[PDB]
Amino acid sequence: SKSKLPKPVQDLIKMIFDVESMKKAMVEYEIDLQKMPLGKLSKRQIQAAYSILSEVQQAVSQGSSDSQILDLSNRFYTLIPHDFGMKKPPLLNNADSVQAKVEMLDNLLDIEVAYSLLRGGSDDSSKDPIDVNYEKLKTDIKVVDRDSEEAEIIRKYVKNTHATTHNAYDLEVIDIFKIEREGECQRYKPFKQLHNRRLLWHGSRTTNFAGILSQGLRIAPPEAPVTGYMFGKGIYFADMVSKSANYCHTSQGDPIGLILLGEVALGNMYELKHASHISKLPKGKHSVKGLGKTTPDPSANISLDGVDVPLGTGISSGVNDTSLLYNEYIVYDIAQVNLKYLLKLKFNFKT
Ligand SMILES: C[C@]1(c2nc3cccc(C(N)=O)c3[nH]2)CCCN1
Repeated sequence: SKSKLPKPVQDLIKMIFDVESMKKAMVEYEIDLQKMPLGKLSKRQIQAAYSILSEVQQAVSQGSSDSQILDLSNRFYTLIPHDFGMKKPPLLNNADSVQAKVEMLDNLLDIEVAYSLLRGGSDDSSKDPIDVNYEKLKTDIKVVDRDSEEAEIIRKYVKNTHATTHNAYDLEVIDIFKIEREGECQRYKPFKQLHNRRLLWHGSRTTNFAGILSQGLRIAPPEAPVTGYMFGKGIYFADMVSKSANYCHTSQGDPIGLILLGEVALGNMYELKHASHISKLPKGKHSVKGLGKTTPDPSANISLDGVDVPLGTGISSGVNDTSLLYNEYIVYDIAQVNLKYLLKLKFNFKT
């Protein structure tokens, strides 16, 4: 049998479960596909390299010698085979060297989630593989009509929050999906009535969406170093579409990406101007608002199904000495997010 699902839904299911895209991401990460193939990828190996990556960071900012650093850098490449042939692996002597590797392991974990959904389960050639894979996501995906309503808010949000400093590409909304993860509304119940509930952006590689749609937006594991992130381990969001879009890691050789819209219950925000590698929020706070120089016009804030949408054009926030050009929002409890929409975007590069 053939799939009765709409074509935009089918193309989304093909895109996210692409085994060759998963392999392509792993080569970009310099991983030896002979010693660490796609099917031989494991959660406990990634957890183990995270612990050694925490040990590298523990020594980089503790002013350790380049010889004490080397031993720890080499130990990381032992647990995660990198394809460098018979050459010594690049040394991980700086802070950005480590964050890149902590980000690689976050993306490797969700590739394992995607592949394990696919490789697990049952084999039946009479069923359409697109219909099979869609069911694995345990999510209801519906196409949002362009002549609606909610599609005009979403399109306004995209058109109005593209920053001038992200002018190397333009965006085109290909398809707008309304998404409903099974059990999410119920997980959201303690936060459904909270104050400061906002419709915010979240960008990610297309290789993480089988795990995002199946498991929801998650926080990094305990093995991951908190210093490997600006505001520690939480779920990050932007009010500027282009800030999140930059996280799609789309290029000229891959201009199609996916971005999420989620209802985030922020409540009592712990405003910050500079990096803070927090483990937990201060008493009484529910989120971190990283204050940026530019912010969407607060007078232009709209309401979509009781949630505030910050779709105004960017203006000066009035924030003094801040490390951020634009805002970011971090929640440290997965239950504080309700994924509403999923967009397919075409990145039109000017570069
Ligand atoms: C740097 C980091 C991040 N900062 C963000 C700020 C706004 C939006 C996003 C997003 N993904 O849409 C961000 N992601 C920390 C967690 C992994 N990536």
